[PDB]
Amino acid sequence: SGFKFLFFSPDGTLYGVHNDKLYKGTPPTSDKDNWLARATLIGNGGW
Amino acid sequence: SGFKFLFFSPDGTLYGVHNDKLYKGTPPTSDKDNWLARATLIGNGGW
Amino acid sequence: SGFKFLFFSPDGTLYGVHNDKLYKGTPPTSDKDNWLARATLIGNGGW
Amino acid sequence: SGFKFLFFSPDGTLYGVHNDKLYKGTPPTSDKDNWLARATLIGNGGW
Amino acid sequence: MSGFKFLFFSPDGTLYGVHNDKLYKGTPPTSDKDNWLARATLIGNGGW
Ligand SMILES: CC(=O)N[C@@H]1[C@@H](O)[C@H](O)[C@@H](CO)O[C@@H]1O
Ligand SMILES: CC(=O)N[C@@H]1[C@@H](O)[C@H](O)[C@@H](CO)O[C@@H]1O
Ligand SMILES: CC(=O)N[C@@H]1[C@@H](O)[C@H](O)[C@@H](CO)O[C@@H]1O
Ligand SMILES: CC(=O)N[C@@H]1[C@@H](O)[C@H](O)[C@@H](CO)O[C@@H]1O
Repeated sequence: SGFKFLFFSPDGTLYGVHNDKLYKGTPPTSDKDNWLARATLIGNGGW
Repeated sequence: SGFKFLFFSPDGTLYGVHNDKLYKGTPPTSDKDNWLARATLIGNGGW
Repeated sequence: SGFKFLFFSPDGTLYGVHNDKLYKGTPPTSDKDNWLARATLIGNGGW
Repeated sequence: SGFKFLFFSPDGTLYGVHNDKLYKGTPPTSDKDNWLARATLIGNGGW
Repeated sequence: MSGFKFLFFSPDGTLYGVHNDKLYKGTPPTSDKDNWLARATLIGNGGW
């Protein structure tokens, strides 16, 4: 459904695997902060 | 039932995914601490 | 009978979810250290 | 397929377990960055 | 269940892992020849 992995890098950046893709970005600060919309895609498949 | 993810950011904040929602807050100090009630909701759905 | 989550806080404390309860304590240093018996309960239920 | 574990060390190295094998490397920086292709194999079996 | 159950770092850079209900720690492996479970410190036996 949602994320397969969700975890932090030691610099404070949030990482997530969603639909076999890897994303990173600063963690959301409120429910009005759409994280996936602004996260950087860093893995297109295989995760 | 319980949490899907439960993990720390490097600044010491506890993060958790519960019923597809993302929460954060200082970790509970004791079993008198209703963490889910006081945690900040930072994502509603999709986690 | 085992743990659902087992992870570190950035200050070096070990956290664990066991039997729906959340526990914390310094990590064990030898197999003679019964960690769960000495760990601090910081959440009863919902984890 | 996919990863079983995917997590950071405090020095910023990404680690991953894929098909019983353990890999490490600097995290991928764009969707053109094939992480598993350049990651260092540090465990063949047992993970 | 197969392989490890948990595999994760402490903030001082030590690798921890749960394997066959036992908890192990050690410096992370350095190559595909490094037999980690043979050299890792057993710090918990049962219940993990
Ligand atoms: C996985 C993800 O980025 N989810 C967010 C959700 O948390 C947030 O509340 C919503 C606001 O419209 O946007 C997205 O759905
Ligand atoms: C997930 C969560 O926040 N659980 C807590 C539990 O840890 C705590 O013991 C109780 C106190 O009344 O409140 C909540 O149930
Ligand atoms: C879990 C574990 O320690 N696995 C290692 C494996 O990574 C390594 O390639 C092999 C070398 O002989 O020894 C062990 O099987
Ligand atoms: C989860 C937990 O605390 N397990 C410990 C185990 O690690 C240790 O080897 C044993 C004997 O001291 O006591 C407990 O079973």
